Amino acid sequence: NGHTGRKINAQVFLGPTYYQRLKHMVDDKIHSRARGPVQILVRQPMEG
DNA sequence: TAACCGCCAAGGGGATTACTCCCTAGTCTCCAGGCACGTGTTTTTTTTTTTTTTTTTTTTTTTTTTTTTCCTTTTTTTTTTTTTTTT
Repeated sequence: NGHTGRKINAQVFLGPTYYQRLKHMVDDKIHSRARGPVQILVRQPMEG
């Protein structure tokens, strides 16, 4: 255990694998909006 | 070789005369099928509404989110200014 130091009762499977990162970061996907631009036709919020 | 003619012989039935009889010509008189007139009830034609399939039209196709790229005219005709040549 990390917090207490006790042995884990169930033995665990460990070893090196090969992992790949993906381009879907949260910095490129977070979005928030309170009030902003409106359309010139329907006065609705933007896209994207 | 038997048609035809001449001669002879025989017989069969149509013509003739008379008697009869019976069936039809003629004339009333009653009445009934034959026929003139009217029309029908099936037959064909025409509408009428439906039926049944084919064809055409129209509308539809789960939602949300994030990046680029290209384009957002173009040739073709008409006009208008400019430049060069000539008298």
